[PDB]
Amino acid sequence: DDFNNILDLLINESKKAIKHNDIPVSCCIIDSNNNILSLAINSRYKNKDISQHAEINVINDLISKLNSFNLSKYKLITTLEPCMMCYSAIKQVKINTIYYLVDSYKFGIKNNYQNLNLIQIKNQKKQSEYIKLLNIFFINKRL
Amino acid sequence: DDFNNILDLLINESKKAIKHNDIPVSCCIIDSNNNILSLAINSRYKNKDISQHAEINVINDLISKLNSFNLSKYKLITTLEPCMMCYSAIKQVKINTIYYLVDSYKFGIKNNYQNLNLIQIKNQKKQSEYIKLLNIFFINKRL
Ligand SMILES: [Zn+2]
Ligand SMILES: [Zn+2]
Repeated sequence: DDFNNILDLLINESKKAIKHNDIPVSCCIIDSNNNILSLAINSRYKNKDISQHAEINVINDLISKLNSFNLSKYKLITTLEPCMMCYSAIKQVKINTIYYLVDSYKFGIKNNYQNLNLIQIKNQKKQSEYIKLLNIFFINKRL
Repeated sequence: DDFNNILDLLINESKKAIKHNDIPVSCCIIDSNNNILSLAINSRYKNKDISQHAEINVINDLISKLNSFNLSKYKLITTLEPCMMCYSAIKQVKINTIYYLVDSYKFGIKNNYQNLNLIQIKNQKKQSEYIKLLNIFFINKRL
């Protein structure tokens, strides 16, 4: 069901990061009516910037659009559960909800954490496609 | 005693952030022989970038200098105890030691946290000067 079109776009965009050896992650920020306002992909290693995960990129995008650091009436949708750096960045701009498709433990160590709802997206098919994408990425990099 | 000259430089540099309404924070990264390799100040609101705290700025500086994300044989010296976003960024580049002059609770909420030593700098005089700086900043902004 949920976010089928949005997840289609995010999954398709996350592939663009594989060129530059970045983990394929993409995310967007939506308003109360599920309109996408900002879209971003992971570009840390592409631009040699420790901060340029997809989450911080989309946050900075909406900040530039609104000329405001208060993003409290928007929500974030990401393909992969954010890291603690990006999690803290999300809480500092006052976004109260993170929808994620794949949790942080399927490919790594679980994150340890009130003011922020962390919701798993129910869409086994999109989740399966994206997990396939990540598996291919990691095994092709171990090469 | 400790880091008297380095703290003099950091405190003097942190003043440059007050122009652009940024919290006066400055930091550097040193090697095993206490040579400064990278120096940075806080510029979040100056450049509308949620990530541009002084810690992430100095990390990105050293990354550009070394063309490497492995900073495990360097340590970080900051005037103010880092936030959790910057803390996670520091741990992700594998810096194992953070020297801080003023802890996070004197002006805010205490941070809640192994692989990372968090050391308070013993220098009551520099600490007093910097605390004075921060007090003047915050009260002048409440205006
Ligand atoms: Zn992240
Ligand atoms: Zn910070």
